[PDB]
Amino acid sequence: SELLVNTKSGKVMGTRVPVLSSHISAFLGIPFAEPPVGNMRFRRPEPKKPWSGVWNASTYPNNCQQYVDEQFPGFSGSEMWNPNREMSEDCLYLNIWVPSPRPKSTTVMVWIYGGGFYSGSSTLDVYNGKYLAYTEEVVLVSLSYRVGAFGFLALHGSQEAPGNVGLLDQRMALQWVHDNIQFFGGDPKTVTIFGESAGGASVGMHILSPGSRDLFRRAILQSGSPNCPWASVSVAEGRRRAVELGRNLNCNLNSDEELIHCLREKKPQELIDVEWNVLPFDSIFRFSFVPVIDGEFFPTSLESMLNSGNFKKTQILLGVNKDEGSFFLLYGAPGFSKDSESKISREDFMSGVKLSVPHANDLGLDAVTLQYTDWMDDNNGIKNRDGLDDIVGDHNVICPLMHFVNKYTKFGNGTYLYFFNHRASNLVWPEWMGVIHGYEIEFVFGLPLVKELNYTAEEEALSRRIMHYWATFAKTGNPNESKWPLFTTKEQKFIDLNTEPMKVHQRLRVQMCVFWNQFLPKLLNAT
Amino acid sequence: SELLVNTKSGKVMGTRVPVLSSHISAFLGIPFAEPPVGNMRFRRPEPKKPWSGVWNASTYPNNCQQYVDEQFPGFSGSEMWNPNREMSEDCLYLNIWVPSPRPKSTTVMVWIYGGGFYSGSSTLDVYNGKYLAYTEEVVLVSLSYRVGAFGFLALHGSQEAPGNVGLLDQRMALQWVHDNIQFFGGDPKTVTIFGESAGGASVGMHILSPGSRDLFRRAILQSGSPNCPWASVSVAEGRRRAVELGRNLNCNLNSDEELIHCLREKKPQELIDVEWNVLPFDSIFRFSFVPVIDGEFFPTSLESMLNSGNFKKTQILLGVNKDEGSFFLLYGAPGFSKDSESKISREDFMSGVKLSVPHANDLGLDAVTLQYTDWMDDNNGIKNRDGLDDIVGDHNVICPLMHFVNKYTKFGNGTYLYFFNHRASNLVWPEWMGVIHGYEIEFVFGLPLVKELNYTAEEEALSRRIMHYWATFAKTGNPNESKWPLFTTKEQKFIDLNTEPMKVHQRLRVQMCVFWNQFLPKLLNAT
Ligand SMILES: [Hg+2]
Ligand SMILES: [Hg+2]
Ligand SMILES: [Hg+2]
Ligand SMILES: [Hg+2]
Repeated sequence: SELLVNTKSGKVMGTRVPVLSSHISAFLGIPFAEPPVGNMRFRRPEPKKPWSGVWNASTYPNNCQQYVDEQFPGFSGSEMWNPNREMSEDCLYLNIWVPSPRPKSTTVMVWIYGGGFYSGSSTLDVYNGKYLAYTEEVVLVSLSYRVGAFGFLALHGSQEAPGNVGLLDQRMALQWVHDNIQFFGGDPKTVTIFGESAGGASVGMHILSPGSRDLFRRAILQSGSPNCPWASVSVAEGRRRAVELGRNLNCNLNSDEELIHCLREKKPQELIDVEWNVLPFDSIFRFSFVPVIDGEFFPTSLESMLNSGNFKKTQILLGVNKDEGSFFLLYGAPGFSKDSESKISREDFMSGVKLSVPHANDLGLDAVTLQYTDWMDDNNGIKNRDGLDDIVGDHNVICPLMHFVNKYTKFGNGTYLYFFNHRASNLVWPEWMGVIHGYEIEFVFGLPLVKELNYTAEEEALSRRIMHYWATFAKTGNPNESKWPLFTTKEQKFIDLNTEPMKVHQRLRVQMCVFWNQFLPKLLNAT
Repeated sequence: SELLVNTKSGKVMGTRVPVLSSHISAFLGIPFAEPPVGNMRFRRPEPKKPWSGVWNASTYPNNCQQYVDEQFPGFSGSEMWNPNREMSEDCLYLNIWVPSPRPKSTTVMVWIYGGGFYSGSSTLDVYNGKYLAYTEEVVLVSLSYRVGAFGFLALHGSQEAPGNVGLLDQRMALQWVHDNIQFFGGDPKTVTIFGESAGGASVGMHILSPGSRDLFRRAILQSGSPNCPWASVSVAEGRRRAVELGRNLNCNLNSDEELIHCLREKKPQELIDVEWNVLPFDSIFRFSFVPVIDGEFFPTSLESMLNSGNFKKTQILLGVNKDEGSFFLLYGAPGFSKDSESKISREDFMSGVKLSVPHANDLGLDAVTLQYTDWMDDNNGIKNRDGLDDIVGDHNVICPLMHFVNKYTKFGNGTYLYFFNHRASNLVWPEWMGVIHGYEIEFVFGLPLVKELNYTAEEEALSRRIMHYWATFAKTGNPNESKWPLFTTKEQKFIDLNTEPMKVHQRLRVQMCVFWNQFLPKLLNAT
């Protein structure tokens, strides 16, 4: 009955939320997995036992335990990303914004949030799909998943805490969407999973994982790709970090079971407090507990898969933002400050390069510095600042994405690549950070539409263009209904996603990414 | 008596050569060392036993045995550099163009010819100092020296054929100039030695060698510097090449003496025919018998010297030409042809890089390719062509020169650096080669002055500017009498040497040379 929907899991009483000039069905907080609390901490998610009686889906679910970000208290730019509901381990709940009148079967769009796998909320304001579902007649469901140790602690040997558990949560979220989205008016065979940062990497880790390939149709990866430095760790590394976290919380590391038992006893916060104490190297854009390459979720090294074309062949719309690294420097690189032009000195530029490329040996750092240094002005504060904004940007998000796009394109059924180079006129972050990683979302989610958030009309336009590109793609598999070029390994066309007339370019940051994806690693292996 | 001059070596009857609108004293072919013929082949030069009776110095001396260049028979561009007099081992003779009326004591300018140590004639047309001596009132003497095996065979152990012998010939030429130039009206304490290519490298190898530091005042190094890849070889390498040449001419290599005896029996040509068969690697801009780092002429590695400031501190005016490598590619790199735009294909670009950096391992070549490849047009024939014109240019002449200039400047009494970027309007070589290595000489030697060689008036101007820069520098030690900036490690100013208003630039090909002089070798050592 419009708001009340019956599903295989049970009847769910949604709510009618106002959107733009109208209203929309919104089913918030539908469980999709049994609360991963208790002795299930780290353990894979069990499906949600069918409930009875309408499940009140009118209020946003809790947010998984995650590292809040107090780096700029009350500062929107940072707070807008912090869990905005009571954190709880009992957070595995999905949200569904369904057009009104409820479609009979329309495109479904599942959103997987970002936050380098250590943070993330499906309830964030910029993730409110009410405008996307409405403006684009699409059924948008944003899932949630265990982030941090809680969902990614990878003591490989054990089953009590195998890795990628939080990656499984997404699969469970996707499975439920597959089985019940029809009851919401969603076409289960036209489910496009989109995500940014870690989400754009998770989405991609589903295109690879055999287990997930069937639970969705297409994929939109924003500022992310599974093959990212920060997005994965070997089973061993994850084990290491698992015992290290254990060490930090002072656990009996004599065995996976004793360790796990110990960890299962620590309050959520005990883990979140010391969870950064386990990175193996002083760095930037690196997170502790991140998807482990287990051989179960991921059959082999994402590169071996990407190489052998061992992945779901479909059409993917992926892209990156002009300034991917700015946010990570400003937070973990010296010399950058929210309130200053952050004109990084040379002595600090090299401190930047150390943090950006934590694996690089001296020669590595040397090669990186050689590529990013002006040499005809090797002291320019600005040049050094922007240089790092690229070392971190290219190295962490652009280059691995250009790899995945290229390796995937030689097998997938179409690739559409964009380059979002637009600093939201109403941004609150420093102008130097430029087009920040994670700031295209508010556009993808049609925020410019709401006048209260006051974006220039020109941006509302961009928003609608972006949302249509997304929606039209989720439906047809092509962003087009001028023409957004297909990405082909031969020509490598991609487009700028800004308020200016959508221009076409070729070979995103090619000179750099060749060094990043071809030379640097080759150097590092030799030296 | 004007033309007849008496010297410590003996009376020398010169000749009066016409120059421009006037005439000039010219003493051609004055011996400065005993003919290195007979059993003195390879042996150091003995000074010239004082003769008696006027030595007729009215006709150019013979040219040392050298590899003629038949690569373009009759083609000026190539022939202009081939020995233009009967080659003979008896070639150690200097030439002196003395102003008229003979000065009482004026600046002396000794010229050391180029030709990668395997070729060279002091009698070449573009080396005719009649215009320089005349226009600049300077006493210009161009010496000659044993080139190729004949002067550089370095069987270190032996004394019968120690290396740098031809480098000693230059010293003997310089010694005589020191002892007798006064009789010609030359100021022996104001002798500036200038040279190009190997000459510009020899000049520099005198600024280093303790034995020579006292025989001259200043140095002008054109497209050369002692620290060049091709300009020196370890005593061992020279030994190797010495036995290899020996092998090629089928000699008893059982001992330096038997080898040397054998080599001393081969006609000059036997050596010149197989002398290229000894390079250790298929390459470009590399010559067989070149100055060996003996520990006698060169106390230590030119780098250790350059580092420790172990060199003659004076003012040096040095520079490079825009397209240093063009000539070497066109001759030894595939895809280049005198008669075609030589739009090198990619498959050949990498063949170029192999030849240019013969020492580089795969990673080396990779790093080189990374720096010189467009990556946004990695197939452009032109871009690939010019790219090599730089790999060869920078790697072989610009970068080592930027090293020497920088390392020397931190101890010398003034450095003036130029960048000759001017394609002689009357050049006969392909336009693609651009400003060719060795084509600034005809300017330095005032050739544009003679209308018969027809250069645009604008170039005659440039010629006179260049010759004055040279002369004024030889006299005062400053090229200036707008201001040609001093080269300082802090700012690194240098000037363009073209027909356009002399502009000032800073840090010649810095991005590249940092890779060449700092990264590449560091990479190569690690890998
Ligand atoms: Hg990624
Ligand atoms: Hg639309
Ligand atoms: Hg040189
Ligand atoms: Hg002059």
